[PDB]
Amino acid sequence: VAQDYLKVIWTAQEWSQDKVSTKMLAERIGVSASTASESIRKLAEQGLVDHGAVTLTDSGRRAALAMVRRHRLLETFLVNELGYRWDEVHDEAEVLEHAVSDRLMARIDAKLGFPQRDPHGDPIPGADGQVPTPPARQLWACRDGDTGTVARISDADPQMLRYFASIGISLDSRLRVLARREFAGMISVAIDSADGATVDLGSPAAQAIWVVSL
Amino acid sequence: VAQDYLKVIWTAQEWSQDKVSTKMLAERIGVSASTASESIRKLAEQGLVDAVTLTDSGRRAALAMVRRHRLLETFLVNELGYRWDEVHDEAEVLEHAVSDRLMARIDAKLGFPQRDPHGDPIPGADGQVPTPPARQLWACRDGDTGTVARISDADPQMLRYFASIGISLDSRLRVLARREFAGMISVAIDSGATVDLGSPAAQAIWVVSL
Ligand SMILES: [Mn+2]
Ligand SMILES: [Mn+2]
Ligand SMILES: [Mn+2]
Ligand SMILES: [Mn+2]
Ligand SMILES: [Mn+2]
Ligand SMILES: [Mn+2]
Repeated sequence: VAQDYLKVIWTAQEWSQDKVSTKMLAERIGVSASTASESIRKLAEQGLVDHGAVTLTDSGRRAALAMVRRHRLLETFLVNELGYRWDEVHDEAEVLEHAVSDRLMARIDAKLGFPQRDPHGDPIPGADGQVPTPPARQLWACRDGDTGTVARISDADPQMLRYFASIGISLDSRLRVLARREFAGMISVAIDSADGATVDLGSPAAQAIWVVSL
Repeated sequence: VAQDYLKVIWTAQEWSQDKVSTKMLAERIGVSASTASESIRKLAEQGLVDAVTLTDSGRRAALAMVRRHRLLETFLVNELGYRWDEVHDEAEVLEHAVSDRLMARIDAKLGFPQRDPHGDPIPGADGQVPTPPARQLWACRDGDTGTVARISDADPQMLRYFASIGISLDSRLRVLARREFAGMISVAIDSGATVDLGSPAAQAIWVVSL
């Protein structure tokens, strides 16, 4: 699916500045690298990408921003109107993104009150194409003593979203790092809650929580 | 394609007994008579269909596609401000990229509806079709009564027209000629105005006596 590639390339560049090899595309889009190379070759001919490493052109940016907007407004609509949880929305909107007309997103956007962020805090690009990215970094990238408000949680693993909800790490929850033990991949944080509990996040969980220091 | 096929065979035999030929699928869906048979063969190679006529496992798959389409048509009008003449072509597209979990929550949010915005019966999850006992208005005689049950959606021009005069599901109609020479029938609507409908218009209005 050609549209999946532009959205994936853009989401990879959203919180990192590395490279998106054709092998990175294949394993996350979900198809063999044999066809991903044959795929990514096509979009470069259409003037959408360029590639070694792959990048977005200007026609690919406005096209990927469109795909991201539909995906993320659909996730939001499934939670706020249809009763999904935040771990059930990504697989649904991953399929619904290629069958929706601009008219439907307009009424979805209008009924949702024009939301700017996901159930995961993922920024929803505007129709004009601005993108409201919050100024955040991963919890694992922080150091001892730092505080912050959870602003965005990755949805690559629905189990991890389930784990976060069970202990009390939601969007807008305030954390402080107590003991970051780089060896061996453990970080202790204090959730600012009513009874004020304390949890021990492993290295992968902390690399999924983006936080805003304020 | 291939779910659009099965859906069309069932919807064709829903209000008539005229049967389906490989070409008539090509004029409804949109393809050549050549490819039309090749798309039919793989539904027949699966045991979903054997003058098309579907089998038990084929009726079940078509009833699920019909249910998805009409639940979408209802969700669009009731939740997202669509008019009944805008939903078909859009719901014609969503029906292939929707999960059964999403349909169930749409179904539950709509209150478990039996009819869609056009009065078309919405099949149950197990294939329990709630067919209403209706006949074409053009088949009535002056002067029977009857509530409108189903209105055809093959043309959004007709639905847009019906809504303009005041014709919509549940409205009671009374026939007062009944003028074939004139190619139209006059009806009283109570809910008291007088409206004249041509033969093609009254042919897209199924009604339930008294
Ligand atoms: Mn997502
Ligand atoms: Mn997708
Ligand atoms: Mn998201
Ligand atoms: Mn329809
Ligand atoms: Mn269809
Ligand atoms: Mn309908």
